[PDB]
Amino acid sequence: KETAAAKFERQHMDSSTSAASSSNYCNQMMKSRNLTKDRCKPVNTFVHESLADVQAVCSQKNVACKNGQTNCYQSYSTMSITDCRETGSSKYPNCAYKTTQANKHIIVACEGNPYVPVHFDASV
Ligand SMILES: Nc1ncnc2c1ncn2[C@@H]1O[C@H](COP(=O)(O)OP(=O)(O)O)[C@@H](OP(=O)(O)O)[C@H]1O
Repeated sequence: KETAAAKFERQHMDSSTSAASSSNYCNQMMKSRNLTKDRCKPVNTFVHESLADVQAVCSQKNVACKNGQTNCYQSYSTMSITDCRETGSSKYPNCAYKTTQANKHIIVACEGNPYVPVHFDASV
């Protein structure tokens, strides 16, 4: 069964490209990472940094999670990310997304031993 750490990598890690490669990046990625299987996941963020760099965020700035839990951490440095947001014309199973590249600080929730990212909370 897929662990939460493995799910995070599948849903949010894309180290192959250092930025949103094209206007069609999200359309391709949301589908290939199985994020449009059950429904069109409305929003999702991909991180273009090494896995090591992202895991290290778990020992960075401790901040409150959107859900009230306190196991969230904010990256000290900005990181290259791509936000994928479902366009109004998108209709399951024909999910469609707008691809947006940015350099922001990421906030992830971490759990376990080793302490690793399991959820993407926000970017600021
Ligand atoms: N503080 C937190 N806020 C939100 N979710 C958290 C938090 N800490 C851990 N999680 C877990 O982070 C996981 C997030 O998985 P999702 O598939 O919902 O992806 P996403 O939130 O990264 O988009 C959930 O665990 P699961 O593997 O059992 O589904 C969720 O329970």
